[PDB]
Amino acid sequence: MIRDIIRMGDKRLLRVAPQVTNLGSAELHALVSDMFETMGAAHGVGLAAPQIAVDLQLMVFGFAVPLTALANAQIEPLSDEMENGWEGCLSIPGLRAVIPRYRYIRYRGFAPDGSPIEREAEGFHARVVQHEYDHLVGRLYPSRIENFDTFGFDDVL
Ligand SMILES: O=C(NO)N[C@@H](Cc1ccccc1)C(=O)O
Repeated sequence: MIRDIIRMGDKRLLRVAPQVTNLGSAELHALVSDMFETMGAAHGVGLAAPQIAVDLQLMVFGFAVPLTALANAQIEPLSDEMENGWEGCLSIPGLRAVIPRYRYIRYRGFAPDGSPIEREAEGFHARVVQHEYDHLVGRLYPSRIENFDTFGFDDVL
């Protein structure tokens, strides 16, 4: 079931999401399935649950980046090195900006079946995760733009 992605301006993208407590359940497996499908129909590499108006610590992502579904995520930077790179947002369609993120992270959480997940990530993999994590804490990419020359429409830049 493809879901409606909500757009910037909606208060539901501004909340801080509660934890998932139904790992292994059929309801959650259904929601994850929906999320991968919705992510695919919109052509994303990442999608957080608040983007489809579900208030939960849950994200999907993957392109190389492993196709992953991740609940109750925590992220730890592994150095102070930041890197710049392009981002967009299915909730801000048409736009893109350059955004500084940590080059090296570790993330931890659970697969939908209850299995623990813990990985080190770098570059693009690491960026997609930082970006979706931001959704879980009510934060969007414009608030991290440093150089506003880079903010523009995809077809123009
Ligand atoms: O809406 C989302 N993520 O929340 N979508 C982004 C994910 C992303 C993150 C960082 C760099 C590029 C892309 C997208 O256009 O696929």
